[PDB]
Amino acid sequence: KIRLYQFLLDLLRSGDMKDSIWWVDKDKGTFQFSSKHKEALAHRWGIQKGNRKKMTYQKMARALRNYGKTGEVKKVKKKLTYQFSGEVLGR
DNA sequence: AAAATAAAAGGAAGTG
DNA sequence: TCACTTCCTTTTATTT
Repeated sequence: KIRLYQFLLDLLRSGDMKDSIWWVDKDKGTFQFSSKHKEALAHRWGIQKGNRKKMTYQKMARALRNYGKTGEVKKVKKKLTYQFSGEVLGR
């Protein structure tokens, strides 16, 4: 099955939800969410997983802080900002 | 100088 | 044991 960061990385390289998520530094691997239109992206992710309840950002973001330990995606000290690890993008 | 509102944080139990 | 998911609470940041 699909992991969350791959669902995000795909949208970014897709332009699928440019309104809800966009690159901040495609180089450095930084991305950001829209404060207004983020809940719509969270809803889709939950829909692609088949969860028992509809997905919110608060819960999706919870799954993001777990990546902190494994290294895939680290939080950035800026509103609604995260960063992919080099291993996820390339070299 | 406060509120109000949103973001971040993280323990713990639940789910296939 | 993954990979989140759900819930709850508290702290921190921003915006109003």
